[PDB]
Amino acid sequence: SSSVPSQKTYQGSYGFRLGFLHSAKVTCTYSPALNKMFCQLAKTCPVQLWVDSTPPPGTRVRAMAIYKQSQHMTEVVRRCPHHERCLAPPQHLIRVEGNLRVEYLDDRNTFRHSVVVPYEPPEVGSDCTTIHYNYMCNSSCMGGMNRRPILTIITLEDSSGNLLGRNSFEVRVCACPGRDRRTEEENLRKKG
Amino acid sequence: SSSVPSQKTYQGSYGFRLGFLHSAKVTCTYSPALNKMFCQLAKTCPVQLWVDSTPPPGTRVRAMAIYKQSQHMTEVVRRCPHHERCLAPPQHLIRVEGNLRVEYLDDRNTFRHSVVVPYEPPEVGSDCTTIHYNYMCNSSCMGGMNRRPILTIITLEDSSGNLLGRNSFEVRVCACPGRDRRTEEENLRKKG
DNA sequence: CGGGCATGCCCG
DNA sequence: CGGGCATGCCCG
Ligand SMILES: *C[C@@H]1C(=O)C2CCN1CC2
Ligand SMILES: *C[C@@H]1C(=O)C2CCN1CC2
Ligand SMILES: *C[C@@H]1C(=O)C2CCN1CC2
Ligand SMILES: *C[C@@H]1C(=O)C2CCN1CC2
Ligand SMILES: *C[C@H]1C(=O)C2CCN1CC2
Ligand SMILES: *C[C@H]1C(=O)C2CCN1CC2
Ligand SMILES: [Zn+2]
Ligand SMILES: [Zn+2]
Repeated sequence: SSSVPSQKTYQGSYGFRLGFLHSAKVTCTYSPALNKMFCQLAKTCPVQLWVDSTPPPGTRVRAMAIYKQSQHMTEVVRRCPHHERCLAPPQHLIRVEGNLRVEYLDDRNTFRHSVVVPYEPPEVGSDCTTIHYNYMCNSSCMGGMNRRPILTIITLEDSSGNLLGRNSFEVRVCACPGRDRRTEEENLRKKG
Repeated sequence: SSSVPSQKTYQGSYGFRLGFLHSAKVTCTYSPALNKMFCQLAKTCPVQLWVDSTPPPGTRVRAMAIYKQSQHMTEVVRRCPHHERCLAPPQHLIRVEGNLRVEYLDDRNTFRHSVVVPYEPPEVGSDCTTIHYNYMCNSSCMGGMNRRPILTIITLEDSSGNLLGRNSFEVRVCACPGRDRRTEEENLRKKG
């Protein structure tokens, strides 16, 4: 009955976790302390998928944004009117690049947007699979996120629709990821 | 042949001038030193029309915005996509309130927007006529003015289309007119 | 209300 | 590139 998707971590029977590359006032940088990606608009944000056990054939990887703060959690996250007017429907915040099987979904009941690609196991000798996401507005965009923090929820789903795993990370899309990560980490240490 | 309207002051044979009320970190405030109105979005910006000689019956008062800086002067000033989506067409920046004969014009050749009302002479004992303009975006709106200063051009035109007078003033539509007027006047004194 | 943060962007 | 302005908005 809820129109708010779960954000609860569920690493599940396949041992699903996300990973991030190591990254200066930079196009993206991930804070482990904050579980938060800082990235620039319309630029690559790589996300690694790690599993302990191989998901079945036909597994899918879905990404969806939700507002982090309770007061905004019921509002659908969408592209702002300016960037909408500038495969992906123009209203979608999150895109996937570099994939020939990307599907964009608008839920008929919840109106939430999501982007899905097939799960592919790592190549031999590799421990993870990387997806290249793109966020098409800044967190600050007027008429869109409007300075409200979001979480990205990554779910691993079988072809039948069973939830196999779920993880999430906060995102700030901003002009100066390195500056803003340093500011937020310092604020955590000083006032958190 | 130009699609850029003239901004040259022409006080003309009727002695046409504009005047502004005297106005604190306020909903509007006018700087004589800068010839610049500082006002808030979607709030009244009164403009006084002064003449030495009475214009003929059927005279009209037109207002049009143009970008002040040479680099932007050929671009039409429009409402940003966010405020457009929130009588006046939604794309028009400048509205007139309190008038039952307001006309909104989109020029078929230049694409410029303007808003026109009939000229009315002052009531007996008064020396000026006041029009209540409204600016429907901040100067800073992304996808609209985008922090570029504008001028408002006020023309007095007869019913036949003859230009009787023209005046202009700079406008900054902003959250804190009193703060910003003080900052700009101090910068003029210190660095201008 | 005024002080001061915010954050995309400017300038060196 | 990094320092620091910008400017709608937050908090007291
Ligand atoms: C987004 C950034 C980059 O461009 C590389 C890969 C992931 N992060 C860290 C370095
Ligand atoms: C999971 C692995 C790694 O740790 C490196 C970068 C991404 N994949 C391929 C090699
Ligand atoms: C816009 C402001 C106001 O609200 C009054 C009239 C004109 N200015 C100065 C005071
Ligand atoms: C021009 C006149 C004035 O100076 C005051 C305010 C506006 N009109 C009416 C009275
Ligand atoms: C964050 C800051 C930088 O370091 C350059 C890119 C974006 N912004 C302006 C210059
Ligand atoms: C300009 C500043 C003020 O003084 C109040 C109105 C708008 N802004 C926030 C509070
Ligand atoms: Zn946007
Ligand atoms: Zn606007």
